[PDB]
Amino acid sequence: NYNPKDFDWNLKNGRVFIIKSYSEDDIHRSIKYSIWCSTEHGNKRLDAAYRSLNGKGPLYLLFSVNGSGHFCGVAEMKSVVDYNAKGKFEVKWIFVKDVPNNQLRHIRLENNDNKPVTNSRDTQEVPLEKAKQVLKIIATFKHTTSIFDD
Amino acid sequence: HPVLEKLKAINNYNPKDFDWNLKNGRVFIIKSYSEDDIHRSIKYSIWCSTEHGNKRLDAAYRSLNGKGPLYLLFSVNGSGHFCGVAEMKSVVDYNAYAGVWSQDKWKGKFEVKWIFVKDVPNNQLRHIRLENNDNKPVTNSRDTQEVPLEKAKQVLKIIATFKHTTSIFDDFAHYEKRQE
RNA sequence: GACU
Repeated sequence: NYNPKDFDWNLKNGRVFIIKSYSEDDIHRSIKYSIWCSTEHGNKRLDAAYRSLNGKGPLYLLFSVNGSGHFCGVAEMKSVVDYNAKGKFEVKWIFVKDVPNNQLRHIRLENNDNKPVTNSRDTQEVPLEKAKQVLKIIATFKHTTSIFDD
Repeated sequence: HPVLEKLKAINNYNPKDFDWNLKNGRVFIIKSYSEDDIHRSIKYSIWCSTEHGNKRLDAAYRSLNGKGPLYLLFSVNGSGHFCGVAEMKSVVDYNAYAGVWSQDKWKGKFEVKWIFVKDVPNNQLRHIRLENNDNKPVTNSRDTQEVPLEKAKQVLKIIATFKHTTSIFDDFAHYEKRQE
């Protein structure tokens, strides 16, 4: 299933990034087929990050549709980028749940002009200690809506 | 990326030969809460600090004249590493607005030449603790905090040698479009 | 609101 209760994020030596999706379609498509597509530049940031980690740590992605006013899940990146068509990479969705920004607005990114983690753009990175705070709020939160509702 | 390949050519980044000069030079931590600003500074070879930091960097530079290099050790707040070393190359123009940084508030400008561009994790330098702070580790520094000669040698050495695995260039294309 |  999704939304595990016992989830050890294993963040110690990972990195964590914000994904800003252009459409709820892409979220529906990503979940069904365990891939994601970013812009040319953001894919490429993600490729170097992932490859840099070389499996010493996870690379998590926090999804929010543009204008949705909530976060809509977390997935781990599972492959280098594939440029055989567009660039694609595999993702394993771990949490599908609607987390409203009101619950996360108070966390500011001291790497991005102290803007709230909810005021990020695509592939904005979340510092390790703010990511622990974010992911824990996402993990334990009791959602009433979900992208599945659509 | 063609832009980065101009930069890379004119600038021998991460040189393996660095005679750090020093032994008459003076060294400061630079902190940024915008990595966009670190990408902007590498491109445009300029930096700007707070009004207080501008005055501190200006004063050290001017008391050196050219008898000693002023090196700047950059690191983004919350990033868990330093991201590169640059030399201060001019006095401070306190008037300029530049309009390059990710925030308008930054008044002023001075030239830098970026030398090393590499991510050095904090735990490679946590042991060097600055007596001129309150014996906090150099990783716990604020912006324009001076590093004494003898501890800057230790810090500069580890940055020169460290086999880095990431760099801000890994994100060149990402930060470049964030200028639009 | 250019500390960790």
